Order: sequence, then structure tokens, then C-alpha cells
Amino acid sequence: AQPRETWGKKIDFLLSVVGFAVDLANVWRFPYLCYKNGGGAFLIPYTLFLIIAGMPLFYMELALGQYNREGAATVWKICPFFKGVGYAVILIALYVGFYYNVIIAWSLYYLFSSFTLNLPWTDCGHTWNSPNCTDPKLLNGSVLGNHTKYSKYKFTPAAEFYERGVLHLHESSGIHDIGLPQWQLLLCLMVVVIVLYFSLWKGVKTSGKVVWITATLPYFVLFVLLVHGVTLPGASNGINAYLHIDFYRLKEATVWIDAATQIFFSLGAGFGVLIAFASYNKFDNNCYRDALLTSSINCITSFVSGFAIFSILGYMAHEHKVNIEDVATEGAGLVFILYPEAISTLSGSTFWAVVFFVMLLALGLDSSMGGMEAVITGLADDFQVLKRHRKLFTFGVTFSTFLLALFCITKGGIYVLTLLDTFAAGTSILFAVLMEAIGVSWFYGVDRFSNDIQQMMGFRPGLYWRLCWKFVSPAFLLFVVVVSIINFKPLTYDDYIFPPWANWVGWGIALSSMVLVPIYVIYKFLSTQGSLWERLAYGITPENEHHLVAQRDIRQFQLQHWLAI
Amino acid sequence: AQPRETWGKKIDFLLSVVGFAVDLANVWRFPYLCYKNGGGAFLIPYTLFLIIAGMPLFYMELALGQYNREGAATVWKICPFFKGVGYAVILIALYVGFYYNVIIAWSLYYLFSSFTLNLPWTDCGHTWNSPNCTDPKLLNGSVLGNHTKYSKYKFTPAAEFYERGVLHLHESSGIHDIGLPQWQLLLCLMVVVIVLYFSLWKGVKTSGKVVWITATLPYFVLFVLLVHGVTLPGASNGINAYLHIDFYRLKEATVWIDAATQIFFSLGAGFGVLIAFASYNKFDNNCYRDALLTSSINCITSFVSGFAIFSILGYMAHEHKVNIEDVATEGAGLVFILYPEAISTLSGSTFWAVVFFVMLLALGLDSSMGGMEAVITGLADDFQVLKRHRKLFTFGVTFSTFLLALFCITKGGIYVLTLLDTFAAGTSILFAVLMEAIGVSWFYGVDRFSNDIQQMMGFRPGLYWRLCWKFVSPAFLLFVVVVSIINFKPLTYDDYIFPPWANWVGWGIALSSMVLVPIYVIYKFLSTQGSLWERLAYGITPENEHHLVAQRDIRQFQLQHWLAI
Ligand SMILES: CN1Cc2c(N)cccc2[C@H](c2ccccc2)C1
Ligand SMILES: CN1Cc2c(N)cccc2[C@H](c2ccccc2)C1
Ligand SMILES: [Cl-]
Ligand SMILES: [Cl-]
Ligand code: NA
Ligand code: NA
Repeated sequence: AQPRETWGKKIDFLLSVVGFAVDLANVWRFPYLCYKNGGGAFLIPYTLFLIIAGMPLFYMELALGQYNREGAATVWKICPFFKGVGYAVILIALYVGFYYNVIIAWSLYYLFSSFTLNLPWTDCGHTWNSPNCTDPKLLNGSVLGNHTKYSKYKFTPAAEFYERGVLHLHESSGIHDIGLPQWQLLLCLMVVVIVLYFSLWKGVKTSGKVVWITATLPYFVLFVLLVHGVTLPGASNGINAYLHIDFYRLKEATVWIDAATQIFFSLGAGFGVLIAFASYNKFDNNCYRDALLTSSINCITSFVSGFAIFSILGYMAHEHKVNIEDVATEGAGLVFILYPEAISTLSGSTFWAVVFFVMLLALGLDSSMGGMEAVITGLADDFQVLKRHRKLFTFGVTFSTFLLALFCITKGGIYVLTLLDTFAAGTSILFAVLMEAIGVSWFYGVDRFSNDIQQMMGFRPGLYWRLCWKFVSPAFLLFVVVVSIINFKPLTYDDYIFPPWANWVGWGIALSSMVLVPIYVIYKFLSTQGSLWERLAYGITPENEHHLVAQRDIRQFQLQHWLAI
Repeated sequence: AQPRETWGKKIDFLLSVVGFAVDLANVWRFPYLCYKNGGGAFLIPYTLFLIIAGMPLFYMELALGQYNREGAATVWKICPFFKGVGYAVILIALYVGFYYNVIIAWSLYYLFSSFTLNLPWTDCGHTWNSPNCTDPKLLNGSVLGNHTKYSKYKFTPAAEFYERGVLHLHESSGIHDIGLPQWQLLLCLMVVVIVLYFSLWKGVKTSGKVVWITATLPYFVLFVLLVHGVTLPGASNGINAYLHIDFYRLKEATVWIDAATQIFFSLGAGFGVLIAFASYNKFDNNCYRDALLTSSINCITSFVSGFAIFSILGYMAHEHKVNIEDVATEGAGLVFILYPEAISTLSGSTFWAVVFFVMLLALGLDSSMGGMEAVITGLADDFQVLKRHRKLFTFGVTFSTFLLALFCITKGGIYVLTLLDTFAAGTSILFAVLMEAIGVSWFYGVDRFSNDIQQMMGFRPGLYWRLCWKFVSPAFLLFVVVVSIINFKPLTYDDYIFPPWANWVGWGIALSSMVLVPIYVIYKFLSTQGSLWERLAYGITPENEHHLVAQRDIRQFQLQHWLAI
């Protein structure tokens, strides 16, 4: 009943997409995974794979969002047998909303604690840094250590602080006894959801202004951190270890599939955020150059974050008289346990720590805003009533996210966080992108998509894009699923071992999504009236062209549609 | 858009109201509380108080439900400043839906376990009766005991079975570590919610047929149990101890307020079930005689259940060579721990146990059906859309009840059950009935209510009913509220002591209801347009007569309305 909330400037759309793509996984996971699989020789399988897993699919979604001007759920009007895939992604970006706002609360506790001349992670004592009875010592200032991994050593002050204070993992023993939510984490999550609501209460009108600071400050932070790190003793060793080209790392499962998963999870394709952001652009906008630029900027950001992180790791290895392979870390530990440990060593640690934690806050906040905006836009385009009462809908979404995140802020919330992240994110987003690629390239057809893009922009996509859409991307989005299913390992923490029922609950969530897609399939199949072929023709044809089912001219049954390149 | 679902026969309405009024509190709580406060001399303060707390208020609600043909929420169109009270009760009957379906799962586990020639509660051994290492012995068959209360002795087989098997309280240590829900209790609760949905999916059309067996079988069960118990050694001692008139029990807080609360909680006024059941009757139905008959039948049922329970207690005291005061018990323990212990002693324990547990199932099932029907009818009359999709609404209500009852079926679910029951039921229903009485007798006026009843039935209520409506029932309710607030004790189990934060959460739920009523008050005050008096006149006048605010003729501001008797 009103024109759609088009972006005021395309710069806002670009900044939003970049802030969604750039994530903490580019900071903590990209450098370690790059150094593990041959160092610099990790880039050769990366970019090529990146190209596929980065260029068509993203473009496709963008093009989809540009052509089918709707949310993630109701974007499948061209093929009604895949709207469940539009539902699952909305649930996906919801499951990634429960635990990823707890990681933002972790960057706010550290920010509040950094407003002190003496940082708690510097040394031992009752600056909170809740200590264990088992010899809370100094890293290297007073006593040394031998034959131990500095990454997982939990007896340093910067490693005791994080766990014991923020997570209170000592008070818990596993997911069987989660305990009670931390009141400090509760207040941090309240502040997080409050700023999320205040940034997403009035639509993309506010988010396009917030992404100006949220998507540009981390770049300046990383630049200043690199400038400071390059002028540090021992950082050159870590930098040389980072870009150490080992071309003899030809093992497939170790390098290739890992790089593919890294690119696919870093770029963010499969949460509905891309379709939601592209549904707010003008019909004449060029989404091809936008997708290419966003992918290149994401890769450059990951590369410079890896440079900074490995310079810090080399500085730590030189200052602690240890090798660089030991300080190599990935995950929340590298950004919360090990990086503040290095920040505390340099002079003026307050400014560096405050800036680093504000950057960490912004990186998570942009991705959370993108995910919540995608969910809200999808559920509003699915049911138009919620589109009118956007304030109450956003408030309800944020409150449900806050209430369902209490299990991730409790004494044993890190276990639930890891379970949700791994199982939900991996399996759900893999199945979702596989179904999306199949539906767009086989049921709707690559020829129709190319014609839609030609209607959008004057230039038609080349043969390479269609070949990657139809035969390459669906082949590299099913191989990864088979590898993840076959090479699945039981859920394991640093030392804690998850009982079988936790893994069964994770696989139950995965299967819930992967049946909810066929649940909507069979729902659309049964909710129709007619014969078998008549029912099948109302789910593989465009809805706006459903009258063609009455005229009985269906091309999906024809061989030319399946053989169209 | 359609005629309301009027009851097919008034017999169905009577059976539904009787099955809602008759509850497990009449079975386990009424006899013990009657014997405690002077025995038979407990009846003299009872009935008189009963009369007030039984006759007008109930009648009022019924009359209200007969005049204002709507649910519990939207019954305050005569005074829009009290619809929040119609909301709170819907929440009340919801908070009593979470834990009271777990008590029904407790009567289904015992029913399934009773389908065996050798009952597990008869003796010790690995017939499940999960035993503790601390000397699992026989009650009196092998060894004796001295200076111990048989009610709370948890080392008998019938006392170890209930806790360790059904609740698994040994695996828990309090509300701080609730644990995981029991899969057997999970299946029992699934069966319970399934039969509740299948009985309430098509409205009162099915419930009126279900109450035929649900509200009449417990009476035959109690009759057969009395006939069996009177012909038992030592039952005469317990029967004489039951009706032992001690007229010197003149202490007020011990007898009077306890009997008042007993009547008020046993009759069920304050859950919205009465208004919901009266909104489905014909406009010419006589709700006065119906209310009187239902109250009298409830009292007679409580009396005969007390007779049967105390005959069983006397039999146990004679068979165990102990006094009758020791076996006196109230709550779930008397019906689950002590009564099956007596059933196992007699020959043919299988039939008696099966019949007793089917009666226990029906007693809880009728009350749960009444509460859920009240909630559904209220929320459907509040929002008419949910009235059309009644199947999906009932399914969602039952599923939310099942999901929010997992905290009451876990290893420490009995603590959450007691917390919810005590705090929510007591405080919320007290404040709700107080606000209802005040709004009906002071804002709407007893004269208007009497005129509405005269329009309903030919006879106008006498002066006694109006005097009890205006000055006696509200004052008695306020006195009970003040006593409950002042004489409040910290939450305590048999031996476990609740931490302060559990009591704070209970009082937080209580205060949530007792602000949600003023929340709707201030919402209606602010959502109006006009001056102060103009805004106030749109919340204390009938909605259908709101045009009188334009004509500026308001009687609530006049003194004749407040002085009307
Ligand atoms: C782009 N995203 C990638 C990703 C992956 N692959 C796994 C877990 C979290 C995330 C981040 C995210 C934040 C909020 C909602 C959805 C996703 C960013
Ligand atoms: C009449 N009711 C009285 C009562 C009280 N006073 C306290 C707790 C439970 C109950 C029972 C009930 C069952 C389901 C919904 C609401 C109430 C029956
Ligand atoms: Cl990446
Ligand atoms: Cl009673
Ligand atoms: Na970002
Ligand atoms: Na009943």
C-alpha cells in the first residue's frame, strides 16, 4: 500500500553489505586457517574457489533481490516449491542471532573494564580476573613454561579473566547444568539489544546511517593497529610466517574444502541478508560490480586483519621467547584471551584496548543489524500486517532474541554457543544455499535469470556466470555437504566432551530446517487442487504466470528448459 | 459473525462447573486443614465464610457471564478500566496450566505402573522404586520406627518410589540446577496435552460430552472407596478423629483465615472459567440456583473425600500401630506417597489402585480442560481472529503449555511447581478477585448488576446479596490479601530451603500481574482524547453507553451511585 523503503544512497547499501560480510571470523579464523594450510600457498586454492563461491551466488542473490523485490521468504514466487528455503534462512539468521549477540556482550564487558589505568588482564590479584586455586601466575614476567601450547593455556591471567569472569565456566560443568545467566552479561546483552532496536526501529533509514560509522571505523582501527605492529620487535617473524608459501600442501581435505568453507562462511551468502539488502535498491542499480567490489573488499579486509593478527602473534612469540606456531589461535580465544594479553604489554594499553574493543563491538553489531533486518524484512514481506507495525515487530524480535540468548550467557553458555554456531550455521546454511542454487538454476532456469538481469542492467551475464550457476556452484555446494556429513566429528570443547544428546539436539535442529523446507514443499503440493501434473505445475512455475497452468503450456516439463545453458 | 457456541444442555454446563470446582485440593488439602483447625468445629467458621465466599461472588461471575456474553478479558465493557483484570486471570489460568498438567502426568505414571500383579510401591527391590543407599526398608513388615512423622518419612518404599522415580529429586539439588526433563514424564505430559487438545479442539461441544465421564466417575470412585474403607479395622478411629468438634479453637489466624482461603481456592473463583462457562448459557438460564447447587456439591464432595481419606489414614494408623495425627498429610504426598501405601496393603490392590489413579487423572483433567477453555475463550473474545482459527489457537496454547512445563517435569521440577502454585495462584488470584469485586460493586454499581439480573431472571437479588457484594466480599478479600502479604513466609520445601532469588522471582510474577492490571488502567487512561474528567469518564462508564460521555451525564461522579445499595 506504499512504495518500498528504497535506500537513500547506494553508499549505505554498500557499507551495510560490507559490514555484514566483514565479521569476527575474518579476524580470528581467516589468518589461522590460512597459515595452517600452507601459509601463503593457501591463497591459490582460496581465490579461485572464492571466485565461484563469491561471484555468481552472491550476484544471483543480489540480482534476485533486485528483480524479485521482496524479502527472503516470499522471494520464491517464481517457484513456489522453495519458499520453505526462504523460511529456513530466516530461521538461520535467527539461530545466528541468539549466540552472536553474546559475543558482542563479550566486547562490551572488556570495553567497560578497559576504562581503567590498571587493566585486569595485566597481572594476578583481585582486579576481578577471577583466579583459580591452581597457581595463578604471570605469563613470562616471573616464571617460565615448557612444552605447552600458549593458545589453550588457561593458567595465564588473560586466560583466567575471560573464562572465570565473563563466562563463569568454573561454576558450571557442561550443558547438563547450564546454571543461571550472569547479571553483568545480562546488562550487556540488554544494552546490545537496546541499541539494535534503536538502530532498526525505523527501517533501513536508520541502519544506512549507522553503517557509516559501523562499517568504516574497523578499517581505521586495523590500519592503526598495523602501523603500530609493524614497528615492533619480532612482528616481522610472524609476518613472514604468515605469507610462507608451501606449494607442496596438495592434500585435498586439509586445504581445498577448508578454504571453500572459509570463503562461503565469511562472505555470508545464505542468511537472507543479501536478498533483503538488494530488495531495497533501485531497479536500475548495478549489482554485479557491487557484488564484485564487496567480495574484493571482504577479502582485502580479511587479509589485512590476518596481517595485523600475525604481527601481534610474532610480537608475542618474540616477547615470550616461544615459536610462532604455538601462539597461533582461532576463535574467540584469539580475540579475547591472547590479543588483550599483547595489548597489555605495550605502553598506553588503555587507548589500544579501548579502540580494539570498540572495533570488536562494531564488527559484531553490523552483522547483528544485518541479520535482524533480514529476518524482519522477510517476515514482514511474508505477512504484510507486521510490515505496518514495524516498531512492535522489531521490539518482539529483539526481546525474543534476548530471552532465547539466556542459555548462551549462563555459566555454561559457551557450550550452547558452540553447539548452535557449528550445527545450525554449518548444516542449515549449506542445505539452504544448495536448495537456493538448485531452485534458481534448474527449476526457474539460468536463461530466465539472465533475461531478468538483462532487464535490470543492459549487459547480459556471460557464459561463465551461467555455467557456474547451473553446473559448478551446485556441484561445490553438495560436495561440501557430503564432506561435512561424512567427516562429522562429535562436539568437543578444549577439554570438555559433549554427551551424545547435545550432538543429537544439534542434528535435530539441522534436520528440523532440512524437513521444514520439504515440509513447505509437501504443504504446497497438498494445498493445491487438480491432478498430479496439475498440482506439480503450480509449484515449479512463476506465480504471476500461474494462468499458464490453465492454458497448459509448461516449459519445466520440456527438455529445453533443463538443457538451457 | 455467527451465534455463540451455546451449551447443548445445561447438564453439561453444571458438570463442567462441578468438575472445575472439585479438585485434588478437596481431596488432599480439605481433610487435613479441617482436622488441624479443631476437626469438626472447623465447619462452623467454614460454611458461614463459605456462604459469602461462595454465594455472591460466584453468582456475580455467573451473572456477569450471563449478562456480558463475552470471555474473561472483554467482559469489562461496562467499565473499561478493569479489562486488565480480565487479562491477568487469563494469565492466572495459564500459570496454573504449567504445573497442574504435571500433576496429571504423575497420575498417569502411577496408572501405567499399576498394570502389574506386583506393584512397585509394595516393597523394596529393583521394581523400579529407585532406592537410596540409606537403608531402603519396609514400612512395618520387617522393622519398626520411633519418634518420626509417617507423613514426611522418605525412607519407606512408597515414599522413595514417588520422588526418586517420577521426579528424580535425588539427581537434583534445587532450583539453581533444574537439570533435564524426564522422558517418561515428557511422554506422560504429551499424552495429557494430546487428550486436552482432542477434547478442546472443537469448542465446548466436545467438552460438554467429556465432562459426563470426567465429572461423574470420581464420585462413584469415592463412593466405592468409602464403602470399602468403612469395613476396615481402625478406620473408625480416623473417622472419629476427623469429626472431633473442638469448639475451643477460637484463635483467628489459625482457623478463620485458613478456612476462608480454603473455600476461596477450592471453589475456583478467579480463573475466568466461571465467566467463560456462563458466557455459553442461554440468557434465561437461572445462574443463582446453579451457583448454589455447584457450591453445595463441591462442599459435599470435599466432605466425602475427607471421610474416605481419614478412613484410610485410620486404617494405616491401626495397621502401623501409630497415632492418627502422624499419618495426617496434605498435598501431593498424601495422594501419591501415603494413599498407594495403604492400597498396596489390602488384597486385590491392582483394581483399587487403577480405579484410584483413574479418578486422580479425571480430577486433574477436568480442571485443566476448564482452565484451558477459559483461556482460549477469553483470548478469542479479545481478538476475534483467533476465534475463527480455533484449532490452531488451541494447538498453540497446548504446545506452549507443554514447552513451559518442561521446568516442572525436570529433576527439580517440584520446586518450580511449588513456587508457581503458591506465589502465582495465591497473590494473582487474590488481587484479581479483589479488583473484580471492586469494579463490579463500586464502579459499575450493585444496583446496575441487580437490574441486569432482574432482566436475566424474573426475581431480583435480595438485600443480602448486594450487601455482601459491596461491603462484605471486598473487605474480606482485602483482609485475606493483607494477611497473605504480612504473614508471608520464605519458600521452604520438606527440607530444602529456597534461596532469596526464587522468592523474588515469585513476587516478581505476582507484581507483574498486579502492575499489568494498572498497566492496562494507565493504557486506557492515556489512549483516550479529552480533558482529565473526559478521559476518566471513558473508563468508568459502559462502552455501549459511551455516547453519554458526549451528552455529559455521568452518574459515577454523582454521590447516588456510590451510596447505592
Ligand atoms: C556473515 N556472517 C557470517 C557468519 C557465519 N558464516 C557464521 C556465523 C556467524 C556469521 C556472522 C552472522 C552474524 C549475524 C547473523 C548471521 C551471520 C556474519
Ligand atoms: C478450581 N481450581 C482451584 C485451584 C486452586 N485454587 C489452586 C491451584 C489449582 C486449582 C485448580 C486449577 C486447575 C487448572 C486451572 C486453574 C485452577 C482448580
Ligand atoms: Cl573469507
Ligand atoms: Cl472448599
Ligand atoms: Na561488520
Ligand atoms: Na474436577
